[PDB]
Amino acid sequence: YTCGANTVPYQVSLNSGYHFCGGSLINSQWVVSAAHCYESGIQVRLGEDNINVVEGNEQFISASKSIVHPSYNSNTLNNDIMLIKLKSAASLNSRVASISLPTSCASAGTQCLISGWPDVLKCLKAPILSDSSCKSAYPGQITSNMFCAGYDSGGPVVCSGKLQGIVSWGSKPGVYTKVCNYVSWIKQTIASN
Ligand SMILES: [Ca+2]
Repeated sequence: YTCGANTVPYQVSLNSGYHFCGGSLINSQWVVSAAHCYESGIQVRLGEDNINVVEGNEQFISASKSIVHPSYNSNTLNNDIMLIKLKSAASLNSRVASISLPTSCASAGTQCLISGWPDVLKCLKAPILSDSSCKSAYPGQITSNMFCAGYDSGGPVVCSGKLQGIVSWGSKPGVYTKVCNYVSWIKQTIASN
């Protein structure tokens, strides 16, 4: 469904000439996205609703650095996470806001908000599926760094106010990078860059 303009203020659009992936603002200088979204010349677009019209609340900021997870495997999408640094800090406001990293993993059954990009932001509320339901849908392919939820990519999966997933792959529920496994890496990496 249509989220409503700026109702997901941590949602970002990654643009290299066009919207190629979503991401999540985790502080004024850093965005989390999927490693499979990696490409050169990224501009981070904050405060977006319609990605084809300047509506008045946008901030466009060039990325200064991208860091793909050291263990990212593009064949399997294991460890599908990357960090993007903003060249200048975003000006935080009601429509441009960070989302908190988790301190613990979410449980099966927890409802989450998945969002991403006709040209306005779309939303889906869906529960995290059991481990078994997830792995049964994709035998051989699910690792401990993935979860499924259900009944673009790189965008957020937010549960109880925490960024628990990144839109990674699918076909059959969606498969999401399990952010709670990466919090130490995220925190150390951003602090060191
Ligand atoms: Ca816009």
